[PDB]
Order: sequence, then C-alpha cells, then structure tokens
Amino acid sequence: MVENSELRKAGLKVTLPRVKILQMLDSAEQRHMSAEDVYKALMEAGEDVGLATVYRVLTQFEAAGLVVRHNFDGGHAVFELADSGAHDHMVCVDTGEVIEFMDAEIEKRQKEIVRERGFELVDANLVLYVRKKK
Amino acid sequence: MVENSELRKAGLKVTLPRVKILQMLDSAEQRHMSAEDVYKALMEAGEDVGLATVYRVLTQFEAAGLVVRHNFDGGHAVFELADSGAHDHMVCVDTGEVIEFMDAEIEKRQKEIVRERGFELVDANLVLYVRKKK
Amino acid sequence: MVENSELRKAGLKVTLPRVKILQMLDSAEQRHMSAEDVYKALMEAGEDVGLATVYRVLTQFEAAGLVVRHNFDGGHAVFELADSGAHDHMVCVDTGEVIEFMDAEIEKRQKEIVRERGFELVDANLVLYVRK
Amino acid sequence: MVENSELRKAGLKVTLPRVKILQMLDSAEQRHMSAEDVYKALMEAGEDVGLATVYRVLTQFEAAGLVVRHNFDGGHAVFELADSGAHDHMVCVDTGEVIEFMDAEIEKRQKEIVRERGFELVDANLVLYVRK
Ligand SMILES: [Mn+2]
Ligand SMILES: [Mn+2]
Ligand SMILES: [Mn+2]
Ligand SMILES: [Mn+2]
Ligand SMILES: [Mn+2]
Ligand SMILES: [Mn+2]
Ligand SMILES: [Mn+2]
Ligand SMILES: [Mn+2]
Ligand SMILES: [Mn+2]
Ligand SMILES: [Mn+2]
Ligand SMILES: [Mn+2]
Ligand SMILES: [Mn+2]
Ligand SMILES: [Mn+2]
Ligand SMILES: [Zn+2]
Ligand SMILES: [Zn+2]
Ligand SMILES: [Zn+2]
Ligand SMILES: [Zn+2]
Ligand SMILES: [Zn+2]
Ligand SMILES: [Zn+2]
Ligand SMILES: [Zn+2]
Ligand SMILES: [Zn+2]
Ligand SMILES: [Zn+2]
Ligand SMILES: [Zn+2]
Ligand SMILES: [Zn+2]
Ligand SMILES: [Zn+2]
Ligand SMILES: [Zn+2]
Ligand SMILES: [Zn+2]
Ligand SMILES: [Zn+2]
Ligand SMILES: [Zn+2]
Ligand SMILES: [Zn+2]
Ligand SMILES: [Zn+2]
Ligand SMILES: [Zn+2]
Ligand SMILES: [Zn+2]
Ligand SMILES: [Zn+2]
Ligand SMILES: [Zn+2]
Repeated sequence: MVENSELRKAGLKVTLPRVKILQMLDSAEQRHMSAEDVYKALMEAGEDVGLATVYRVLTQFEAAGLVVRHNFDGGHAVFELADSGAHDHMVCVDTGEVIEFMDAEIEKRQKEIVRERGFELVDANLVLYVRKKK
Repeated sequence: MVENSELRKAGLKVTLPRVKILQMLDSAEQRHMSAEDVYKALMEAGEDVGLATVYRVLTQFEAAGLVVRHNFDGGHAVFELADSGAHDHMVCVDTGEVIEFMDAEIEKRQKEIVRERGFELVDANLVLYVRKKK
Repeated sequence: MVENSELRKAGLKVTLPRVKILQMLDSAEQRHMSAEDVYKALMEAGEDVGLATVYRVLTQFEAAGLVVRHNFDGGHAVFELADSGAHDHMVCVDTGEVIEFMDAEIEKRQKEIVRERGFELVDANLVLYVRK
Repeated sequence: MVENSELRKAGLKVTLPRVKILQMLDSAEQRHMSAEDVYKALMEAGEDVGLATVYRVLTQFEAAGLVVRHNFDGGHAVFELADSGAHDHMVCVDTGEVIEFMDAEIEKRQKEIVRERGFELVDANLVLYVRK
C-alpha cells in the first residue's frame, strides 16, 4: 500500500523511519513480528533504524490503528498489520505457534450478540488457546 | 469457597495475606476489581495489607489460575475470579463499562472450530468492543 | 494551557482531542493521572472524548515523546508530561503515594558512570520503593 | 544448580517444572533470558515443559520475589534472578545491548536521599539509556 497516504490518514508526519518500518511490515514475509524482528529485518534490507526507534514507531502505528498489538505467549509483543485477519487466532500453548483462522458463522453470531443488546460492533478479539490432542 | 483448599490446589503456602485477599474476591460486590479496589476494600473491612502486597498476591493468583487478568481500557489491570463468566465480555469503548455475556451458540462453535483442526480447546477469550448506537 | 506548536514538533496533526487532552495534562501539572483520570476530568470540563480515544491519544503522545508512561503500583498506567522531574520518583509501597525528587549529586554521578564507559546518556530512570 | 529450599522460603510447593526452570535460570546466570529463551533451553536439555507453563512459573517466581522482571527494549519481558546487580542496568537504545553496573557512590546517595526523608529503602531501580 501507499505508506504516505496511510501516514496522512493517521495524522502522522511522513518521515524516513516511519516510511521504512511501514514498508517492512507491508512486505514482511512473516505476519507476526516482534519489535526485534522488525529491527533485524531492517538491518537485513540495509536500513539504519535503532531498536528504540523501531519500537516507538510501532507504538505510534498501533495507536493510529495501522497495526494491531498482541501478546500471545505473555512474554513478548507481536505486531501485525491491522487487516481483517488480525483478530482471530489460535495459540498452541505448548509451542507458541500462532495460527490465524476465519469462520463466517462466528463472525455473524458476534454481530447478533451485540445488536440484540442495543450496541454496534466496533471491534472483536477472539483468542483460542489450544493443545494438539495427540 | 474454601480458600485454604484452593491455596493448596495451586501450590501456595497458606498465609494470612493470601487468605485475606482471596476472601475479599470471593465476597466482593463488584466483579471486576483493580488492584487499588482490592486494597481499598481490605482497608474498609479493617485488614492491614499494603498495596504492594495486594498486587503481588493477585499476580500469584493469576499465575496459579485462581484469577483472570484483563486490560479492558488499556490503562489498568482488572482481576476477576477465574470462573466460566470470566472469558466473554463486551466493553463500551466510550465509557469503559464492562458487561459479561454468555452465548451457548458461540461456545459450541468455538469447540467445533478447534476440533475440526486437530486440537483440543484449552481456553478461549472473546472481547467485543461496542458503541451504544443511539 | 494548550499548544498546536507542541504537537507539530512531535510530528502529529492537530486535532480536537489531541489539543484538549494535551492542555488537560498541562492545566493539572503535578497529578500523575491515569487514562480514566483524564477521561473524568474532560467530562467535568464538558468535553466529549471517549475513554478509548483518551488512551489512544495518550499512547500517541508517549510514543512521540511528549509524555512519559510509568506503572508505579503494578496495576495502572500513569501518564506524565515529559518535563524535568518526570524520571525520578519515590513510591510508598504500602499506600502507592508517589513523590518526585531531584538530587544533583545523583544526576552528576549518572553522567560520570556513562561517560567513563564511552557512552552518552539518552535518558535515565530512577525509582525508589520506600516505606515508613 | 537447583533448590527446593529456595522454593520453600518463597512459599511455593516443589514441582518438576518449578525446579527445572529454577535451576535453568541458575546454570545460565548472566544471560537476561526471555520466556522463549528459557523454553528453548529446556528443550535442548531435553526437558518437556510447555511454553505457557514456563511463563506461568516465571510469573509465580516474579511475584514470590525469586525473580526480577524487566522490559528493556519495550517489546519483550526479561526474567532475571533477584541477586545483587539485578536492579542497575545500562541499555543501548540502538541495539538493545544490556549491561549491568554497580556504583557504590550511587548506591550510597540513594540511601541518604531516602533517610533524609524519614523513609527506609525497600528497593531501587536504575536504568540508563545510552548510545555511542
Ligand atoms: Mn518471549
Ligand atoms: Mn485507567
Ligand atoms: Mn456461532
Ligand atoms: Mn517509570
Ligand atoms: Mn491499580
Ligand atoms: Mn492503581
Ligand atoms: Mn533523573
Ligand atoms: Mn556523588
Ligand atoms: Mn527494570
Ligand atoms: Mn521484542
Ligand atoms: Mn526484544
Ligand atoms: Mn542499585
Ligand atoms: Mn555521591
Ligand atoms: Zn509498501
Ligand atoms: Zn492478544
Ligand atoms: Zn490480541
Ligand atoms: Zn481486533
Ligand atoms: Zn473476527
Ligand atoms: Zn451460529
Ligand atoms: Zn482491532
Ligand atoms: Zn470465602
Ligand atoms: Zn483482556
Ligand atoms: Zn481478557
Ligand atoms: Zn479466558
Ligand atoms: Zn467462553
Ligand atoms: Zn453457529
Ligand atoms: Zn482463562
Ligand atoms: Zn495554542
Ligand atoms: Zn511533572
Ligand atoms: Zn525517563
Ligand atoms: Zn524518558
Ligand atoms: Zn536441591
Ligand atoms: Zn544477575
Ligand atoms: Zn529492583
Ligand atoms: Zn526488586
């Protein structure tokens, strides 16, 4: 996507680090990245952005809604482009593996539960902690 | 419930502060309490437990599974006795009001989504952020 | 008492809530406010900002460097303007009373420690948990 | 190298994972490990502890006072044995390099500040963010 239109969308001055990090997420191979993952990846692509900046920019992106922040294993923060796959996850509680899913039935029931009570749905989070039965 | 059987359940030496705080939760009027709420309430009932202890004991309880920890408004931690109502919440994103719900349809679909993929369900969290439409 | 100029240096478009929250933090300059505390105060003043809007603006400000975020008692987040005094606190473990202090000897020793190591000092944080 | 006696003082029943994780933290005493780092090491050693079990044990230890929890780079939690040295760190903002230091002048001034105020000192934390 057009990073510069997005940064204007979110009320954020277009600056070099903001554009480099957003390009990294857009083009990232792995969908769930730690702040350290983004910093390692920028080094790889030969971009000079310190870990402190990387985390601050991810925090602005989250607050602006560009990115969703999770804590699946409890011990480190995951950032994820804020698209519609970002809200439905199964977590293997023994390995830390994260698996996205989408079930139209559950998406529809969620809107029902909330309208029947006089509300509109702003946002849903569903996390399914799972174990491989055998 | 019998606090002392619970503390043994969870691998926790029975001590005065652990039993006072657990009695407070069991008998609390409000279901979602900050650490500050529990400390204020203990003062009220005329029990001498410092804020630092209160938070540490809640942290042990969470880790032992006796209590569930949420962050609904992003700005403060909520502790909640770990019963079956502790995993399904709507949050009014303008007021911070939290409302528990239970929908048997959604509970059943969640088990389906996970067995059809070779897993057993250890735990589910569902948070519905809502706005009062009018 | 409000500033769009503070927001610009931060690289942040000027908006109703950013301005209202920012001058709220300024016209209440030593309180150590939670997100809820800010939300309550705006309601008094008669603003209309949702609670989630408050917390997202305060997080934007933290990232931008306009505000410092602490968690003193473990339970709730404190948002403080990034002034001199915002990095040195004593904290009463039993009550959660928070108290800013500033000690020039301490602040001098910090810079010497760092200089004697070939580093420059970007920021320091000191928290003293105390009782009695 | 493992201790059920450490666990007892903490008020914690002695269990397989608590013991295995505890001696893992001891036989790797200056690493500043994440929950994942601990989980990986146990797998090497050939233990069988789930990742979520690791993190819950480390949280129990933090609450019990056996371990100190830091978040140095903002992104992941660090779990450190609560020894001397576990509360004073420099931190390279650009790389996340972490370095323990201890300075007796600083440690002396801290106790004077607190004493001159009628307080006793329960715990202090110093973090110096540095570059170059
Ligand atoms: Mn981790
Ligand atoms: Mn709050
Ligand atoms: Mn359904
Ligand atoms: Mn702080
Ligand atoms: Mn609190
Ligand atoms: Mn509090
Ligand atoms: Mn200072
Ligand atoms: Mn000195
Ligand atoms: Mn720390
Ligand atoms: Mn990280
Ligand atoms: Mn990290
Ligand atoms: Mn020290
Ligand atoms: Mn001195
Ligand atoms: Zn792009
Ligand atoms: Zn999450
Ligand atoms: Zn999440
Ligand atoms: Zn979501
Ligand atoms: Zn969804
Ligand atoms: Zn259905
Ligand atoms: Zn979202
Ligand atoms: Zn009871
Ligand atoms: Zn939650
Ligand atoms: Zn929750
Ligand atoms: Zn749950
Ligand atoms: Zn449920
Ligand atoms: Zn269904
Ligand atoms: Zn649970
Ligand atoms: Zn102005
Ligand atoms: Zn101040
Ligand atoms: Zn600071
Ligand atoms: Zn700072
Ligand atoms: Zn032993
Ligand atoms: Zn150490
Ligand atoms: Zn410490
Ligand atoms: Zn400590």
